[PDB]
Amino acid sequence: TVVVTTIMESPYVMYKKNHEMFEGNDKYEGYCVDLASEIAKHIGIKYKIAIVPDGKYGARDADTKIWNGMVGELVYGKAEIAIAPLTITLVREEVIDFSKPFMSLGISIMIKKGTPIESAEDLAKQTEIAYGTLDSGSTKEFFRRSKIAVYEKMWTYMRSAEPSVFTRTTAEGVARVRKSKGKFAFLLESTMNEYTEQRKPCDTMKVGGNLDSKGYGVATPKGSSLRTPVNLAVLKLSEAGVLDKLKNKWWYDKGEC
Amino acid sequence: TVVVTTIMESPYVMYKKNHEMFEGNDKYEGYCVDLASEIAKHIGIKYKIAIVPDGKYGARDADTKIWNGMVGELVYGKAEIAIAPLTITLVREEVIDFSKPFMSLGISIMIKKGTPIESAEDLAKQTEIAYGTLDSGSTKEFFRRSKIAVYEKMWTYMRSAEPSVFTRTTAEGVARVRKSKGKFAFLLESTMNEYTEQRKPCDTMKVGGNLDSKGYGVATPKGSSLRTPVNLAVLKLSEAGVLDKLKNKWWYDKGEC
Ligand SMILES: N[C@@H](CCC(=O)O)C(=O)O
Ligand SMILES: N[C@@H](CCC(=O)O)C(=O)O
Repeated sequence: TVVVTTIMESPYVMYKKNHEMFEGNDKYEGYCVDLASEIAKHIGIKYKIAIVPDGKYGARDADTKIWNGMVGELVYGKAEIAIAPLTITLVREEVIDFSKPFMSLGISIMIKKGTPIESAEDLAKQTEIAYGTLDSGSTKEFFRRSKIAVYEKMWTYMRSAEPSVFTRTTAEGVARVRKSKGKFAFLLESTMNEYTEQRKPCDTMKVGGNLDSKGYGVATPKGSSLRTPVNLAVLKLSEAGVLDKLKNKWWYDKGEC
Repeated sequence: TVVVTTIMESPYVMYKKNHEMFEGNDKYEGYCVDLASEIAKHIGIKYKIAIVPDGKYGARDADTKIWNGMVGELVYGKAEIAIAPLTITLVREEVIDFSKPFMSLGISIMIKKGTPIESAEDLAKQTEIAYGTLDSGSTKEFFRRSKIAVYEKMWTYMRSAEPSVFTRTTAEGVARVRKSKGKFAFLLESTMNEYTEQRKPCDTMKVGGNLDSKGYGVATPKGSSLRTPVNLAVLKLSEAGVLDKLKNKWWYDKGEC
C-alpha cells in the first residue's frame, strides 16, 4: 500500500461532512482525492492518504538543510507519492521528481471587493494596504528570489512587516482579507484565488494578470519505480479531458456566487 | 557540437532579413533561437541549428510505424535536442523525453474577422464554413482521439472533407483563412493564433476559449545526458522571468495591429 502525502487545502483535499464517521481515505473529498483515485486506478496501486503532519508544502531550512512539508515526506521516505497542489520548482526538482503539470497557474492578487488595487505595481507604490503570502511555499520563495523591481519592492516590505504578513495556511490569508475592510490583500495562486471567488460570502476577487506561469505536478522520491507510470497517467488524464472535468467539478459546478 | 532540430514557424524560428549573407545559426531569429542560446549558455554546449528536413512536428505512421518530423529526428538519432513549439503528449513521451513546459497553451480557433463563429460548437453545428488543422501534429491527434461529442463531430467532418481541410504548414492554414472570405476557419494552438492576430493585415482573430490546456517542452532522445541539465535550465529560465521576457519580445513588442 502506497503512502500518499497531501495537504488540507480547498478544494483539493477537504473533510467530508461528518468525516469523523468515515475511516481512512473515505474521510476526504476533493480534486486531489479524485486525482489520487484516477492515478491509482491507471497505475494499479493500493494507497493510503496521509495528511502532511506539519501542514506545509515544502521548504528547505538554510541552516539544518532539512526539508519540511510534503517535500520532506518524500525526501525522507515517509511517503511514496505527493498528490497535492504542489508547485513544480527548480529547487524541488533537484531533490524530488515531478510529473508533467496536471494544472497550470500563476501567482495572483486577492482583494476584498472594492479595494483600490488592480496590479502588483499598485500594491508596491503604496503603504495604506498591507499584503502578504503563505509561509513555506513557492509564492514566498518567488518574492524572496525575484530580481524584478516591483517584486523586490514587495519582498522588502513583506519580509520586515510587523505583525507578520506570512500566514500558516491559505485559509488564514483569506480570512485576513475578508476581515480587514480592504486594508489587506493576499498573494496566492490563481487556482486558489478563483476557487475562493466562487465561495460565499462572495466578498473576494482576483485582480490583474498572473505574476508568473507554472504548474502543479504529482511528485515522487528520486529513484521511485512510480515516476514513469505516474507521468504517463497524468498525460492520459489530461488528453482524455478528465483533468478539465475535475476542475469544473470542484471549482465551478459547486460555485456559490 | 549538439545538433538542435527545430521547425520554420513564426515567431519561434524565422529567417533574418538578408539571411543569405549570414552563416549557420546566425541565419535565424525568433523565440526558439533565443531559447536555444539561453539553454546552451546554462548547460555549456556548442550547438548547430538544423531545420527539420520534412518540415513536420512529428507523428507515427500507422502502417510503417516510423516517426516523422522533429520527433523522428530524435528517435533515429539525427538530432540531440529539439527546441521548438513541440507539444508534450503521451505518445511522444513514450519515445522521447520532454523538459517541463517552457510555454503553456491550448487549441484555439482562428477566423477571418467578421466570421459568424465564436466557438467549436458554432463550427460543428453548421456546414457553410469549412474548417481544418495542421497535418502531423498534436491538434490533429486531439480531434482524432477525442470522445467529447462536439469534437467527435468535428473530426468526423474534417477526416472526410473534400477538398482536404488539412494543411502541411501553419502558414498554409493561415493563408487559407485570409483568402476564403469567411468560409474557412483554422484550428491551431493559442500561441500561433495570438501571434498572427498581431500581424498585418490584421484580418484574423482568435475566438472562444481554448479547447485544452497543455505545454511545449524541450525534447531529447531517451538516454540523453542532456535530459536533466535541459530540464533544470528551463525551470531556471522560467523562474528568472526570461521566458516571459522572450514571449513579450516576440509576440507583443513586435505587434503590428
Ligand atoms: N502551491 C504552493 C503553495 C501555495 C503558495 O505558495 O502560494 C507550493 O507548492 O509551495
Ligand atoms: N505544436 C504542435 C503543432 C501545431 C498543431 O498541431 O497545432 C505539435 O507539436 O505537434
